[PDB]
Amino acid sequence: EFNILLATDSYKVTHYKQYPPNTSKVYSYFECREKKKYEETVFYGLQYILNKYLKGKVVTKEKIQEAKDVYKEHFQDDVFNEKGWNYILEKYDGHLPIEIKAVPEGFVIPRGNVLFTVENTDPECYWLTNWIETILVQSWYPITVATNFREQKKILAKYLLETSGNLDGLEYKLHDFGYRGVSSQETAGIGASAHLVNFKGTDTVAGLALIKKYYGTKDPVPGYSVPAAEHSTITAWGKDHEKDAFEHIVTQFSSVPVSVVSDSYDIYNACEKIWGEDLRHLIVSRSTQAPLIIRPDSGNPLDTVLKVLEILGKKFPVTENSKGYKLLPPYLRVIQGDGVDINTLQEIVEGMKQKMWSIENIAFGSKLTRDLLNCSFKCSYVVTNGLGINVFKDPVADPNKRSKKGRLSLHRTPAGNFVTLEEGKGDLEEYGQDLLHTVFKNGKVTKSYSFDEIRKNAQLNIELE
Amino acid sequence: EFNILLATDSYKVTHYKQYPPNTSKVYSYFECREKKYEETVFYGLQYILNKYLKGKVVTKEKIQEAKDVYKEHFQDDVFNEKGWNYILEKYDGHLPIEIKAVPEGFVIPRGNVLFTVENTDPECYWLTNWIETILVQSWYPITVATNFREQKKILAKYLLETSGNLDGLEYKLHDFGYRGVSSQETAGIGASAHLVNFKGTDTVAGLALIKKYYGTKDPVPGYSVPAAEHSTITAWGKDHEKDAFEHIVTQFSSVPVSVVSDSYDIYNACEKIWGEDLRHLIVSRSTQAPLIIRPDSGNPLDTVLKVLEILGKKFPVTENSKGYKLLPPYLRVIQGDGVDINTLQEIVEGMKQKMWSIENIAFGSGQKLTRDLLNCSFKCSYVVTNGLGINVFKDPVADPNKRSKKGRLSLHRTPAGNFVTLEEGKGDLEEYGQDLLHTVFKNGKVTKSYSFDEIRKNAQLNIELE
Ligand SMILES: O=C(NCc1ccc(S(=O)(=O)c2cccc(C(F)(F)F)c2)cc1)c1cnc2n[nH]cc2c1
Ligand SMILES: O=C(NCc1ccc(S(=O)(=O)c2cccc(C(F)(F)F)c2)cc1)c1cnc2n[nH]cc2c1
Repeated sequence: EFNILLATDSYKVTHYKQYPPNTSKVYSYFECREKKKYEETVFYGLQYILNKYLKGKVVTKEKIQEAKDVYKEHFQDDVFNEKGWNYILEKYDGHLPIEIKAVPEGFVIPRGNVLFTVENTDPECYWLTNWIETILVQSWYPITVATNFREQKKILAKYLLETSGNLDGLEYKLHDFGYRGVSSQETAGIGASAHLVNFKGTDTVAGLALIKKYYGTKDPVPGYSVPAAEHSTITAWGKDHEKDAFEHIVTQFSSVPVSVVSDSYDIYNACEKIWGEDLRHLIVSRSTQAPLIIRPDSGNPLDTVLKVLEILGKKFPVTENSKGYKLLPPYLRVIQGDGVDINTLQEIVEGMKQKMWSIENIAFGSKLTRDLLNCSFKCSYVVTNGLGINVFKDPVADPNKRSKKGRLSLHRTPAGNFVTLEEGKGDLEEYGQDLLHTVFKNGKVTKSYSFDEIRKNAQLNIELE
Repeated sequence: EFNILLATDSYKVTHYKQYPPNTSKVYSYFECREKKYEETVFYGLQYILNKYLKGKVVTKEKIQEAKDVYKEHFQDDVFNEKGWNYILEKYDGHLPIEIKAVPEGFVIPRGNVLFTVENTDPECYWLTNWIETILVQSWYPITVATNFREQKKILAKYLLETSGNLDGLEYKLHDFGYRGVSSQETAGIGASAHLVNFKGTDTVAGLALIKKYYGTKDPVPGYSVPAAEHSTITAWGKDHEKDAFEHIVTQFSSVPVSVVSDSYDIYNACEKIWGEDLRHLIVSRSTQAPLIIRPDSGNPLDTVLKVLEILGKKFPVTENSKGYKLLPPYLRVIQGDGVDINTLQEIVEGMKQKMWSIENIAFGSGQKLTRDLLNCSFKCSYVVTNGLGINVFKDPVADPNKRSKKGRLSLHRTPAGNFVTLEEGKGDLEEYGQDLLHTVFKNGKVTKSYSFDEIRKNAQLNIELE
């Protein structure tokens, strides 16, 4: 079973002995620190952490003893605030005396703004605020995944709109292929849920169950897939029988969309001779609701996509849409799922546009770090001897690492943007309502968002228009 | 509860229908495909076998669950309910799969077979690649273990050159990465991979994982000591940094303590606060209880060098037998900002050039490694259809680097004592001695395992082996 007493950075076990004596409050905040482009971030994923790890009776006698035993060996010393944890157990039935206030999930907020704050609700637990920094800071991952996919969606939207005149199918243009490529089963679920804030096509099944458990959708599921081959289902037929594999597979899935990886031996031969001649009669007969989706999976991503389109355009009837761009027949599409990151995605759609190919023709299949958006948790306010003091770091050699001072609040500006007020200036009430809401207090999740609301919050402007 | 029927890439749910008719065997393998990082540490499969693959992993409820989910996910009935029911009924939900692997901790050159997977029942030909997704995640502990071993080689080289020995090497790179990984589970797995190489960690999650899945003779595989963070310094107020420092070193007067010193001005903190105002509290400390000063901002190399020069002028420095400068034993430095394998190299070389021993410094690790770094990859190499075995492979025209191995594979020692992978069942010709892979999983049971102590021994540096 998960033990919150064992879910912090080791050194934090020793911090209760280091704060100023007579400190009754430690108040901390999380931001995606501005850096002297990723100018706005999607706040997403805190609700998962709150429910899975922070809520309810998270302290027990057994958990305290377990931690005591582990830390004794780990530190070769008895340092461990057994009394402090006992107090939470006895006084609060093992519920964390913490209040967390956060911007609503799905909100798109410029860099350098307070996203959530954390403080102890009982003076005895001044040490607890930063104990849980480690676990809360891992919110950097769903925030950065949600943000990065939103930025990729902006690129796709721009090019789809320009080449087609509309945004039809946009939410299925970037399919999550990343399950095998992440570091763990837990990460797979979290990352997939963040992808699904932006898109609806996924092969990372783990994301569905996480969304259902922690967030919820009106629809039975938040994400979808369709049949497709992998190299093993093609190569198993033998090198001389690729055509036989293709035929079997498209015939098995004759009435649903089917994607078929076509580069096992020679992608260009597969497109021109196998799909484009030998099996063409099985493709042109397919429904608009059940296209063949050809998947190249190797070579230079841009060069290969363009050459594949060029080949298919000469073997199948191409039309020109009202924007002047070339469009494959509705029973035939292409998906590129090799080497697609935000930079290469841009390169491909731009390259397609230059060659007069509509983005309607293509879909894509998809490391990020905590430093990308400078996700950071810092103490900004403490009360010592009954006096509040505004605290901060400001390293001489790096002004980019300066932190905010005092009690914080987030507000709409008169022009409708965002501003973070420091030093308790929100109390002056010159800027309307604080946009941070209490989401956790004393062991209870106090405000929750559905996955539907989060998706709405995270919409692109071009979608709103 | 984890459900293996829901732990694969969605498209794999449809593959049972796509293999050639009458296929009785699918056989696949994992390698770190050949294209720095010429040898990889094989580590982490044992966790996956025990946590996810062994025992009764199929139940009626899990089958119904997957059926319901996939019906909505695919907007159609495509899920192989019958195939999973067969495993439930015939094998009491244990997977009819055999896995053979190189021993955990082994250091093996790129492009060798590391593990193989095949079905042991003809009805379950589709099962081999169902579990590709789960098994391929072994890329992460392999890559973490490998990258940290490569960092250890750099540290060993420079520590040996500047001090004449390797004392303290296993405490020279401390894991600071708990907050910077993607999940609690990843934290435990990644920390365990770090601990294959080192013994100092702040990622507590790693200890319990090692204890549960691997085991050590010692109570714990990794250690830490007290240290400050910016909040425990800055909480005292901007004008009271000295008061914070004094309190902390006094609270931890008889154990090692690390104090971050860059909250406002690292150079002033070192020269005036530590080096003058509080010097009397430092020079009185035991060799077993040093102050470890931690800069945490600025150019990592430039900052380390300036911090050492400052301390060198305020504290008595000696010259060791190799001619390098050494701080007194009650005083050390740790650099935990911006340290990846490249910057680690730049710092130790920069120190060497300025005649500072590597004894003076430790590093904190806390750059993202991906599955592409070592080209970790799982591919089908052999199938049996209509009773005939066939050697299979991909070989994409535009990328020869993605060509996969053919046929049944085995791992062997060459006459010179190196590794070679034999393809096309050639291992059976008995010209290269015994297959070095061991069966580690068969029919729902883990059949061979390794303690964490043995894994560490397997992963040792040559320089450590002397
Ligand atoms: O092909 C794969 N999965 C199936 C798949 C995914 C995505 C598409 S798609 O063309 O985006 C598409 C088409 C129609 C409906 C949907 C829908 F509405 F359902 F989203 C998605 C079609 C098929 C695949 C391929 N390679 C992989 N490597 N690692 C994981 C992988 C997964
Ligand atoms: O200082 C931190 N943790 C405590 C710590 C770690 C490492 C050292 S060390 O100097 O390598 C050292 C010294 C003596 C014994 C050990 C031993 F034998 F115990 F390993 C380690 C001393 C203290 C720390 C600092 N910043 C962090 N950011 N994110 C996580 C962080 C952890």
